[PDB]
Amino acid sequence: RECSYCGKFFRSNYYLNIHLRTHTGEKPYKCEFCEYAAAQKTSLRYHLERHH
Amino acid sequence: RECSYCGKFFRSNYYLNIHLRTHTGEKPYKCEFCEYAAAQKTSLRYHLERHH
DNA sequence: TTTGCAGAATCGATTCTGCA
DNA sequence: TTTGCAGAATCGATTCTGCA
Ligand SMILES: [Zn+2]
Ligand SMILES: [Zn+2]
Ligand SMILES: [Zn+2]
Ligand SMILES: [Zn+2]
Repeated sequence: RECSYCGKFFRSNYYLNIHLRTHTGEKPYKCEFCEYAAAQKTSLRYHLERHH
Repeated sequence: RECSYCGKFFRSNYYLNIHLRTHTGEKPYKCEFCEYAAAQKTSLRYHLERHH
């Protein structure tokens, strides 16, 4: 439950898994319209709303 | 007192002059450290504080 | 009728939390 | 003990406002 990079602590493994993407670079949420990509749903949800 | 581009209205000519930079591209406030540049003082003040 | 500073509000975009 | 959604809080960076 600890980001081995930034040292912050996170309520679950699930989320840690996710939180790591932002160090690792993994961005699995792909935009159906442009090549913008996202490590977390909320961000794609935002991008979709604001640009599409 | 009206931005001829976005149509917003601005309390003075002074500021309009400034506000236009962000359409025109003029960025006259130069960073003494990197090539980052700014149309408004506050922004350079921020950049300076946070990155230098 | 104009110049200015120093901070507020806002914006785009992200990560974290409440609740389920 | 784990998955998830939908929104909060935060972040970096900018433009606008209060006050002088
Ligand atoms: Zn981390
Ligand atoms: Zn897109
Ligand atoms: Zn304008
Ligand atoms: Zn700089």
